Amino acid sequence: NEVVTREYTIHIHARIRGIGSKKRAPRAIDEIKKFAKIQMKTNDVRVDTKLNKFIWSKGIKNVPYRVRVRLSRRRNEDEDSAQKLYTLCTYVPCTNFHGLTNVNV
RNA sequence: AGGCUCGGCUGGAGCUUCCGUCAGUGCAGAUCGUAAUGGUAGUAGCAAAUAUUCAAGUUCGAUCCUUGAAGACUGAAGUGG
Repeated sequence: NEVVTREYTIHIHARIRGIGSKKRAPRAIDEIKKFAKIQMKTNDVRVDTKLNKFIWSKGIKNVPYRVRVRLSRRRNEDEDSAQKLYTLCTYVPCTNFHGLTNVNV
């Protein structure tokens, strides 16, 4: 119940509406982290470098409108950490977003 | 009245009455000299030169140090040698 994996679609276009040109990709990263916090209920969120690469794939201002991510809540191997769980976000290549919904994995 | 005496506390080595006489002898000011300190005030402000992000390392501690990946800039009359 605590170690789980789900596939989500994030409407980055809606999330970063109105953000300045030189902050759109850095803001999209933060919005992905916020989405992971809200949906997976973990304060510790890590973004995979390939997801970062995709978000930055078209420069700093022309962020992709949608992204298909896989949020995986897992146990924090470090027993010294304040919290026992953390969520890792990974990039799921996707070309057609029509009809896709939140999916358990 | 100028000022003075005593009490209490601090301090640790000098001070004092009266008689003459002497003076570098009394401060609120001089945009006074010098030293220190306020309100202003946690205020004005820290806005030129396009721009940073992700993961990790080290550390008590990382936006800023180091490694890798990405994205940009100088653009050879350069932000190079």
